[PDB]
Amino acid sequence: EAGITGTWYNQLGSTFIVTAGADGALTGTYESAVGNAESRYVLTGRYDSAPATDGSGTALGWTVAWKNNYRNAHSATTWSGQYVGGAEARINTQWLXTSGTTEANAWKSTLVGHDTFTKV
Amino acid sequence: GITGTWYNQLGSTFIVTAGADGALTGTYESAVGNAESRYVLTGRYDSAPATDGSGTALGWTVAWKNNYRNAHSATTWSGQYVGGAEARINTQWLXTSGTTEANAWKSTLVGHDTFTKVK
Amino acid sequence: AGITGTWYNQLGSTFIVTAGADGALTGTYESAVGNAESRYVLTGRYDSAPATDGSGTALGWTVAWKNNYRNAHSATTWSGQYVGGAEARINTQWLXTSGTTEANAWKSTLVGHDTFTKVKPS
Amino acid sequence: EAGITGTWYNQLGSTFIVTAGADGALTGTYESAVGNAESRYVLTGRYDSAPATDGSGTALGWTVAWKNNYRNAHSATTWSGQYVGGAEARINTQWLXTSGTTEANAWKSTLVGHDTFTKV
Ligand SMILES: O=C(O)CCCC[C@@H]1SC[C@@H]2NC(=O)N[C@@H]21
Ligand SMILES: O=C(O)CCCC[C@@H]1SC[C@@H]2NC(=O)N[C@@H]21
Ligand SMILES: O=C(O)CCCC[C@@H]1SC[C@@H]2NC(=O)N[C@@H]21
Ligand SMILES: O=C(O)CCCC[C@@H]1SC[C@@H]2NC(=O)N[C@@H]21
Repeated sequence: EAGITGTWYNQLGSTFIVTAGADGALTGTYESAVGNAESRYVLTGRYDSAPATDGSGTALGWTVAWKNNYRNAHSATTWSGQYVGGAEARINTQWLXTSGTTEANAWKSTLVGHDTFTKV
Repeated sequence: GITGTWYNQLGSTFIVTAGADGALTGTYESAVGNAESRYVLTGRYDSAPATDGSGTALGWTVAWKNNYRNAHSATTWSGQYVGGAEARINTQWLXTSGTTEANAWKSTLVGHDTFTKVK
Repeated sequence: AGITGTWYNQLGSTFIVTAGADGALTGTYESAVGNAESRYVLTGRYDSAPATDGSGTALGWTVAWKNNYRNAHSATTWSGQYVGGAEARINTQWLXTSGTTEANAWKSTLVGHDTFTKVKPS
Repeated sequence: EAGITGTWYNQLGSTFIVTAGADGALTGTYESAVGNAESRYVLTGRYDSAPATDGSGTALGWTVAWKNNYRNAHSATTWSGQYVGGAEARINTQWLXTSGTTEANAWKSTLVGHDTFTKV
């Protein structure tokens, strides 16, 4: 997809390099400006390869597990959201970060936030 | 010990392979909502989890489009796998529907699914 | 019957609530976990005229995690529904926000789900 | 503390009128510019009345049940957040809306988002 494929950046300065395949796949890398993270991490996702043409955005999602060759955070984040094309295009997301925990700590495994991505 | 067939409390069926270098790939069949048959899923998991008996962090996405139906929709599950005795994948989820900018504020459902090895 | 009661969640926390007749929820919350001890004030609101087709009764409430013993600089809100019947239940999802710097604001917020029954644990 | 009490507005045009009591109570009204809402609704909540002084925000939250004299949506929204001071005062929140549903529809009961409130 000739909208989503690209390098994006969020309000935190993280970098989201992604390819939208014509089968609906998202593949690429993510580098977080914050948290227990360094360099690039593999990502994978899906998006709607045949969106409605009524002004609606294009639904998508992706996952990072925060292990690469330099560092393991024992944690993973999913972003669920939509691509808004056109003028200044955006990916608006909400995200769930889950840490590996004990059964006793499982109640505090999950952070929630919103990230917004632009090409600038 | 993730690879296999898992079921959530709604009767949905999550068929998944955990590749050696952290990939999750497979299919999801939802028992509810605007869905029929299988959907592709991909995701990631921590292939080197802490061995202090913490669960294994993971997540996956399904875009709700296959050859039968397109809900203009995508869900991510974020969670952890706990093995052993009565093994479980405990998740929370975010479904975003495609909406106009005017209805963006209501784009997103939230919930929780517990997946288990027994139906 | 109803919401007014002493409720307990899967964690063993204790939710003592009164449902006032024009929508108010008042009571105390004691958490078994986290940076907290003893009871905390809560307030909240509920649908005082639910549907009558089986639909649950929508509600929510807030606890700010400051009492006389401790201050966590935190607040949780539970959003959910009361289901009546065989064993009354309050299913919830909750959002805990800590006071953070502007720089740490991205990580201010935990999310979970708490299910409450009237059954005491031991 | 001082700064919460007042009239606030979020990015959707909604109006949040709130009084912070010195004991940690929040009371007031909430007019939503969207959804199945009309006119004012009662809110209550709580805030950390003795917040840290390292410019950290003040934790807070409130509830609105969407029933007033005009209308009943069979639903309730909680906002959880923090107040942040200075020349650009704001209340940054994430919110959960729960609709009353049948037991079969429990899984789809809850909507999530984020509101940013600004001091006029
Ligand atoms: O610290 C960890 O557990 C791993 C790094 C997490 C960074 C988070 S994920 C959501 C948010 N968006 C970002 O780009 N960074 C943070
Ligand atoms: O209706 C749609 O938009 C597509 C199907 C959504 C079904 C939801 S996603 C979360 C939840 N868990 C399931 O197993 N199914 C539902
Ligand atoms: O640690 C804090 O900041 C205050 C205590 C938080 C306890 C959380 S709120 C959600 C979950 N459910 C409970 O009953 N307790 C924990
Ligand atoms: O439609 C309903 O069920 C009642 C109105 C809900 C309004 C929502 S709640 C969060 C969001 N922020 C607002 O100010 N309004 C919407």
